[PDB]
Amino acid sequence: VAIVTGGIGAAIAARLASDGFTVVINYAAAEEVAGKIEAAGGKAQADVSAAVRRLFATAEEAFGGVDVLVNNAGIMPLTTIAETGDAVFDRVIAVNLKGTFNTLREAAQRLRVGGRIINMSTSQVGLLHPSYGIYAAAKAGVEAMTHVLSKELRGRDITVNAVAPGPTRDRFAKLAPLERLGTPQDIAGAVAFLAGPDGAWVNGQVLRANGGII
Amino acid sequence: VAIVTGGIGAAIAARLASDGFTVVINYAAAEEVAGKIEAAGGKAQADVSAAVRRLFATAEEAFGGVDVLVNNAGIMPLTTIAETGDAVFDRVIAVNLKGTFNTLREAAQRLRVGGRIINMSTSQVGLLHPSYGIYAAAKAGVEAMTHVLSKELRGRDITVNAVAPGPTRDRFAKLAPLERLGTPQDIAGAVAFLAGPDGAWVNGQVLRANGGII
Amino acid sequence: NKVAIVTGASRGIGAAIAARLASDGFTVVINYAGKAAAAEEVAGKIEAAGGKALTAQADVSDPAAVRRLFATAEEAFGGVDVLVNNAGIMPLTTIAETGDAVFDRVIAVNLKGTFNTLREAAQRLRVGGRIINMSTSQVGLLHPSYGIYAAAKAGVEAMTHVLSKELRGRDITVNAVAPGPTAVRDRFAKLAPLERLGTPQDIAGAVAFLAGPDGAWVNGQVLRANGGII
Amino acid sequence: NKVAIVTGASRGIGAAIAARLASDGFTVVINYAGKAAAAEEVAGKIEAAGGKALTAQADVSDPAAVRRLFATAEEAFGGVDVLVNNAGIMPLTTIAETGDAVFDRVIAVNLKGTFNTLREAAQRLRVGGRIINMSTSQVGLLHPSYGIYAAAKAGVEAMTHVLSKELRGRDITVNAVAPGPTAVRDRFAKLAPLERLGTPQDIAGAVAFLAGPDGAWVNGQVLRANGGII
Repeated sequence: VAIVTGGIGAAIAARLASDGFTVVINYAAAEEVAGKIEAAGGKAQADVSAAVRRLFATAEEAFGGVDVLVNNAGIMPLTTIAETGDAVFDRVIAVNLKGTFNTLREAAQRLRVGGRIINMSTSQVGLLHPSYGIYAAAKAGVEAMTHVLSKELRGRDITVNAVAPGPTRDRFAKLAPLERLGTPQDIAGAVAFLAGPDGAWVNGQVLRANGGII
Repeated sequence: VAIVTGGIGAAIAARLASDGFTVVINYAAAEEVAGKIEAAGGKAQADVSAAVRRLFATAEEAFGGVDVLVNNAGIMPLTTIAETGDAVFDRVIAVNLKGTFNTLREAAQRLRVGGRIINMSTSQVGLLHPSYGIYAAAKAGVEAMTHVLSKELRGRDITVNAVAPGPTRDRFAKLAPLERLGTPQDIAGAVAFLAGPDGAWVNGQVLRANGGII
Repeated sequence: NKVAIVTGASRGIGAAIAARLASDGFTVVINYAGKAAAAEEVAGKIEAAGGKALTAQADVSDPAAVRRLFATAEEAFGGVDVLVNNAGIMPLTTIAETGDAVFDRVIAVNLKGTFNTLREAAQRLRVGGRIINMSTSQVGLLHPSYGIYAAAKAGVEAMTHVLSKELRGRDITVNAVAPGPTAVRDRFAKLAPLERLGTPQDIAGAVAFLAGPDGAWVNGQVLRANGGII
Repeated sequence: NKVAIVTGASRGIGAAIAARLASDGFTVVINYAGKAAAAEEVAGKIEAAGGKALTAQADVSDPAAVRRLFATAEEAFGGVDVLVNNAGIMPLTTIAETGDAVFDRVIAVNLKGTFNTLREAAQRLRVGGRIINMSTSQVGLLHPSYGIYAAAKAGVEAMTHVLSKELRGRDITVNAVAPGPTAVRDRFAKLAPLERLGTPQDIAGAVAFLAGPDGAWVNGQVLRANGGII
């Protein structure tokens, strides 16, 4: 069983579904994704920024515990530092930073052994372009928490890893040395790997999925 | 002229004073530091988490603008992720993350050309030990903002750089390959370098000052 | 139809990468440098399980030897799709105690050897190709006595990034897998948070994935398969 | 009383590091590898300004040549306190277009040469010593054609970190300075946020500081002096 907060988020839920995960989709479309997942032979609102507890109980109710979580839930306004309102700011923090922290806090306590946790960052943390400051600053915090979390979860056979996709007219396709555009499927594949059996030994890492932009 | 938010913070103010900076010390002892600075031939409360504006006007008042800022102001409780209250959390964020952001927001607008900005991180961002999660997560955000800020300040001949000291009984002295303990003077020296003429070309960097622990 | 060269593939991690690539369906060229026995064992096993493999002796620090390897594989099976640089050596010496032969050796095998295959691959690898370099987690850990090994492997990582950009326009990815230690014992078993010893197959996992369909978008990357240690 | 060896110190950055160290008060050994003229110029200038310098030819890829250098300096002035590894070369080739001589050369000079002085320094550097390796910002940038240069320099960075730990107990720091490009022109002048071209003296600044009193606590570090470019 896998909870999936937060396109990319859809792809992820679907893929895990295909893989064999009962996916507790999470919004704050959702039906749509759930319908396809069931139509396809596969098998909950909450603002990640309290609710987070109900969300976990929700599923331990239905399926009897959680084995995987994927913190896709995030928002990305784009302001320079000089022109960033306290409102723009605390929101970006609340959603991305606190949200993750919140679910990580719960996952910290609930998750079954053999588990997998996979946060969603951004190759902008590395690229640190103008106006991605706040966004990058926020996701940066997530990366650090991914690292610390993984050692903090010692002895409970759980892994914590992040995934920083890149962008996902044509010049943006030619940005990657691969000279095409990232698909939400590309990222889902990455996530699928960590949550898969081939990702069992990868732990406390930031996997950039960007087709070679950095 | 240099503003210095936030031991280490004292050392910094003093050193810049010695160097020749009118230092607008900032608390939320301060006199003490100011007295010594004047006693020594050298020459403002605000919670960095609005106040930040008064603080800048305060000095543009007295001395007619600001040339340097040093975001030492920070707090460091130490909780694992599982055991971290919403109160512990948002505070660590507010002080470290928002505080810096706040002063950076102001510095973004005010600072004279030829300026220097120097945020205070922590080699724990790299070491990511248990319970430094939130602290590291917070300072991480600062590092990213340091990077983005520096490119965002293009054309205004200002530099943005951070400084991540390490710790500053005897086993902690023997932690560094140098086998002694960090002094608040050590860190001040680093900061002094960036704000000095020898730091004019260093820009958008995280200088770890830890005696070789990482 | 798909063909992979695996360098240093006679034992442990390399053997496991070879077995897994074969299992994925790659015809696997098992490259070794010394006695051929172990490598034959790996080939046999791949065969007994319904895969295709060929063994090929060649010392990777040797530019000509390396060219033969690629040619032998194109001869036999019509081209190369995947390259895996596992060959390496890891004598441990502090910098102060490193003799010239030791320094030169670590460099030749680890850096020049991988460079040799990298250069060849850039010329011959089929479009849609995947290249996985083996690094080490010591590039981050950086413990005493690992300085020469890590310097070489750090160089490999740099080449990994730059090559992926140089290969623009050919749909070839280039990544590396940085393994931690694989197979006081409890202490080393519990070294990682997962508190178990990592395995040849764990690493074969990340490789299989980078070469796989679930990796297509990953390149220019160092992927550490160490189990949470750094 | 304090003595610094500066390697590759006849021009540009190396000259500026030499002049500055002299100005700080170090007796500076100006190490060059080719014709001695420029290096003599640097020595003269240091002299005319009230400093002490000595020039010393030696090719750093040569372990023996390197040992002579350190011995010449201990002979003359009684020991070594500071080592600065500026010698290097930077031919640009894509990996696919790198000949063996080019590869081997970049490695010998940049990696082996710096290793040679590193090994020597570990044996002879006086306590309280400072060692600064010159890297490059390309270790991060990693542009096409810079793959061999960056691999070598990445290796230097790895050695920098590991050596600082290996030198535990002797109060010797080890760091590196990674310069960006120093001296379409407006485009390159405006390459950095500061939007001016960086200078030999800018780099001499970060070096002077790492060797200085305001650096004592810094080690195991790569310090990029590129002007905000990465």
